Amino acid sequence: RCSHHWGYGKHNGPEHWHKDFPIANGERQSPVDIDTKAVVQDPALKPLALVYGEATSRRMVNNGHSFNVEYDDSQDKAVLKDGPLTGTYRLVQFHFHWGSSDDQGSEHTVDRKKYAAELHLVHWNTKYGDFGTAAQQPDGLAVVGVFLKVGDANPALQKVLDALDSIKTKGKSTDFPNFDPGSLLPNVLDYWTYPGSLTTPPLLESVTWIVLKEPISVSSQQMLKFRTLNFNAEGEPELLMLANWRPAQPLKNRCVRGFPK
Ligand SMILES: [Zn+2]
Repeated sequence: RCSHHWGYGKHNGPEHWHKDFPIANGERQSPVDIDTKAVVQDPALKPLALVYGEATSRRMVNNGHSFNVEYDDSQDKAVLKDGPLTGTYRLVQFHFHWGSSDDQGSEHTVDRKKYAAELHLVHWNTKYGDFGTAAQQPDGLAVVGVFLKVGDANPALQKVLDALDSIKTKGKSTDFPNFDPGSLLPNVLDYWTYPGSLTTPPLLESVTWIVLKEPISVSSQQMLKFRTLNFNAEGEPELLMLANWRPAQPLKNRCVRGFPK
């Protein structure tokens, strides 16, 4: 399996995380609020390389604090190059973070504005040989973050939202083959990038954040689904996974870059 203690409740909420996970007050935490007014540009930035071509989806798994679509990362099937990055990151999995209401639920916020859910595409630098290892380096992981705003039903975000029923509780897994990750990527790829961390315990500060300025859409009828999901596991006391996002943290002495500007 894989247990789970922390969470998004009154006692286990992101508010207390700092306890078992001290770094939650680290000098590079995520998410953060991108203050467009202060965004900066770095001539050394390039356009996002999203080589999701050969990508091959495996299964979808409810890890008890979200649901995941896992890809085969033993080869460069699909990677992420250039952008603010240097090296090659292998996409290992993607997930989302919704809220208890359409009006909030995103970890990153642009000018304090929040969206329903926020998609997270997780890649790990190959120079470290494996996800685990890479996950402990200042530049081991890189996450491409796409927003989700209430609008029209998403054909793409449905093949996903479908299978959720077959993995409603913690631990369940569905064979979700032949799904294309790019299909959840907008068509415009301007992005914001800063040095952050994972937005969940262990909260390791080894993530490069590429947050795409252009949000993709989702029909409110779809957001209701994300909530159908269960926090507990087949047999525990049914607990709905309504909220599961970390509020924005201090940027500290960091600076969010922008591309093109
Ligand atoms: Zn995440």
